[PDB]
Amino acid sequence: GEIQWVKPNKETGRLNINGPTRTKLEPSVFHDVFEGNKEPAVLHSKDPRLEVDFEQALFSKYVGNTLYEPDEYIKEAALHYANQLKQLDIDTSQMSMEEACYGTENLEAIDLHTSAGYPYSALGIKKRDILDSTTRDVSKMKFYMDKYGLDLPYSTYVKDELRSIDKIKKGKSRLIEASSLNDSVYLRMTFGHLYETFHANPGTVTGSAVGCNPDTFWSKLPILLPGSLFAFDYSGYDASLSPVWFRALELVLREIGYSEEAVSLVEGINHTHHVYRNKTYCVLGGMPSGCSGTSIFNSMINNIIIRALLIKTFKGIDLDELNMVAYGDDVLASYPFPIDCLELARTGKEYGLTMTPADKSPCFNEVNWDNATFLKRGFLPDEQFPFLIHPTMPMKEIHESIRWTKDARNTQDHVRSLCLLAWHNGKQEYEKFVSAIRSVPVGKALAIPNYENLRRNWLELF
RNA sequence: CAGGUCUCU
RNA sequence: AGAGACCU
Ligand SMILES: [Zn+2]
Repeated sequence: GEIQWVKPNKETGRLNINGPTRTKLEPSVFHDVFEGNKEPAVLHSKDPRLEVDFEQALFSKYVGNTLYEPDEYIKEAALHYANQLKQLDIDTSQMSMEEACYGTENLEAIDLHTSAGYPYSALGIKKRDILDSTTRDVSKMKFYMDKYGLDLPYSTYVKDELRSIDKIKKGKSRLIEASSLNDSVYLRMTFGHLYETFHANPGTVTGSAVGCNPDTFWSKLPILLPGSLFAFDYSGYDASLSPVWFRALELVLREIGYSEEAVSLVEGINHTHHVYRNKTYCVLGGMPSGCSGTSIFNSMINNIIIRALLIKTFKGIDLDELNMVAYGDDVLASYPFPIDCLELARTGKEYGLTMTPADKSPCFNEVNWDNATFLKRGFLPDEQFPFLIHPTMPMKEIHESIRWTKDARNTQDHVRSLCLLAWHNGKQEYEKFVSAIRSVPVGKALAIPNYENLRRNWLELF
């Protein structure tokens, strides 16, 4: 992606959009019990912790664009992925505004706890003022779809969250692009059934993990991904995407049967307009992280990317022997012979993609099941039942989370969730974690799950 | 102060 | 109907 221009709002006639400037995060009662290196992200240009210009660092992620149109590898790549999707039988027909607004068995309803975006969020109009769970009213939606139209600008905000000390020094917080309610509704009408099918089918047919439950899914992955593993990381994935990948996505949607009216909506996320504070800017390429379909479209494009890199990097690649699952930019894949990712990374460079060794490794090493990660979790065979696989969130990560809160009223639920993650690391690690919690007065007031109870419930899942 | 998935009372 | 965990 690449910023095409920046203009003052006066010049463009867009309302200003300001976000909160102080973090909601505060040190928790456990802050000094556990070690950790993360602090709330820089939210303000005048943050004492900064070491660079804030706004400069914020938009450095739009590194630029290489290809605008598909070459032959990408075309073949897209067609291979699109054919594989055909067996899913995605319903290319348009979903109903009520279903799109209020949800289905495989698609959650539009979030009403959350901003309506441009221009409502500056006219003091909340989504609860337009929709109603209990009515399933679509009557006010239709009205505002007509008053304000589609292709409304995204509203740029900085993300309030823990970040490592380095990224706080270097001002590399993340940006969130608030969609307009109008475009969410309409994208959900055009692609709702695709979303539904994807959510229902995590695995190697969709090539996607959206909708997986790591407790159970992790036992399936070494069967779905047989042979030699490969993996790697992306830097600035969403923003590094050139328009060719949106052209490639259009190819897939077409091949599985979407109308041209449906396929036309892709250009409206490849080319977007954003308001940050008092300015308007234009972005070409780059996924707008905050549009409907963000996780799924990023995942689909990733499926195209991997295929294209393989056949352009190596000779004799049979794409039918590829197995992969993606969650946005996160990927785990296998092939019947080892794949050198150093060479894939070099081809990736020509495509404007920056690919690094899996898991912040210094160099591209071998990936096996003992050191692979996915959604940050390792893979650890159960000592009693080795075919049952524990997802393992690292204790270091869990320590970072517990050292802060945004609202100490819900401390019980926070610590419980971490316990659900911790116990997979084993009895010894879990009792060490629990007893550190107990070492402090509110720690003795919490209801903490029993290890063998967690385990027994896990086994019952099968 | 966005789009989502997962889990819990 | 609440809450938390995790991906962008
Ligand atoms: Zn533009």
